[PDB]
Amino acid sequence: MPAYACQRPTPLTHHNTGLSEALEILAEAAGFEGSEGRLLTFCRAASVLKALPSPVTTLSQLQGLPHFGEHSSRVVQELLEHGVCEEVERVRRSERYQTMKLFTQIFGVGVKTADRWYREGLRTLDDLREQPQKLTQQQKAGLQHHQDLSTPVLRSDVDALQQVVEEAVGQALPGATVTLTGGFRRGKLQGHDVDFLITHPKEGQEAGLLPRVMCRLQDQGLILYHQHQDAFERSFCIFRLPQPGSWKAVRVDLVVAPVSQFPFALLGWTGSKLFQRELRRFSRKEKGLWLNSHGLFDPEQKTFFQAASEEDIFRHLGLEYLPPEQRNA
DNA sequence: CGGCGTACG
DNA sequence: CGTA
DNA sequence: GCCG
Ligand SMILES: Nc1ccn([C@H]2C[C@H](O)[C@@H](COP(=O)(O)NP(=O)(O)OP(=O)(O)O)O2)c(=O)n1
Ligand SMILES: [Cl-]
Ligand SMILES: [Mg+2]
Ligand SMILES: [Mg+2]
Ligand code: NA
Repeated sequence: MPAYACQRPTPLTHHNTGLSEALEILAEAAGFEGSEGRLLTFCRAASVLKALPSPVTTLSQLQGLPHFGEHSSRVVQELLEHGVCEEVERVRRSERYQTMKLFTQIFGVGVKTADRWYREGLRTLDDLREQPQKLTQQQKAGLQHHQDLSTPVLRSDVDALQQVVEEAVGQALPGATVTLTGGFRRGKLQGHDVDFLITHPKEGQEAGLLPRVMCRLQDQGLILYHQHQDAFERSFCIFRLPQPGSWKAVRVDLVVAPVSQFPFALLGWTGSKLFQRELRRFSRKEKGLWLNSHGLFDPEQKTFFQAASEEDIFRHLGLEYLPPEQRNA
């Protein structure tokens, strides 16, 4: 078992679901306290179990696995012995965990904001609604739409949504393309949002595209919220999605990249989040190369690596290729 | 012990 | 600060 | 919390 998540296949469904879920509770709780290192270790340990070929049934099967030390091993031991880990259950039922989870789930609210509200004594969404002077426009939209946004987006919703985006993109710039990325490209059947990557085959033609796309979607009445409703290349919006007799709000992310950068953007936006952090960590720490969603930089030669495909990027990093379905770290 | 991803709005 |  |  290699130490970095980008060195091993991780399928969407696996053989240690309950164990990984428990470790991810502790990871999440660590993040709510600002303990990024502990969050990373618990996420990495959970991800190791996702990559195993069979269920862990005995503690000895953790020997030699990376990211399993005294703490994560004890969590697994208690789940194996008793079906429950007391530390995990104590986190689950704690007022702090429950409220931080509720607040950080709101679009426009991060850990720092949720923590400040928590320290001020706030506990429920209705607490926030009662004092709306203290909310940003983004947070007001996130709170108004929170119920719909807490409902999973279904893969069966995505194709109709992509067709609507494609129509607007084609008017904004004929020949521009829309690619489904994010969790759905990794095979997920549900998501918290839909992520779309937009480019154009002629380098430079994508300059200035996203404002034109957003204006056209807004003109069609489809945008319930966006930040520009001034150059930009990423948009985090709330979209009107049809439903029988009605509609529901859904989160949609749009990102534009020049075609020279498209493999890097596709890799980055396909995730998972942990896979990408691990890939960038591997690149820098093991290969001395700096990776982001725009490119891959050699800081000694002061040169960027041209990539025509995701396959190119894995090759330039000395990693076996993983299709998106195996990036579910 | 230091390090823990790296961007854009 | 928020967001991917 | 764990790795190197
Ligand atoms: N902090 C982050 C957030 C996202 N990302 C990348 C990898 C993610 O898969 C991709 C899309 O982000 P996302 O929409 O928040 N999550 P994802 O689509 O994987 O699953 P959902 O939660 O949307 O169902 O952006 C990242 O690299 N760092
Ligand atoms: Cl980036
Ligand atoms: Mg997504
Ligand atoms: Mg997204
Ligand atoms: Na949030």
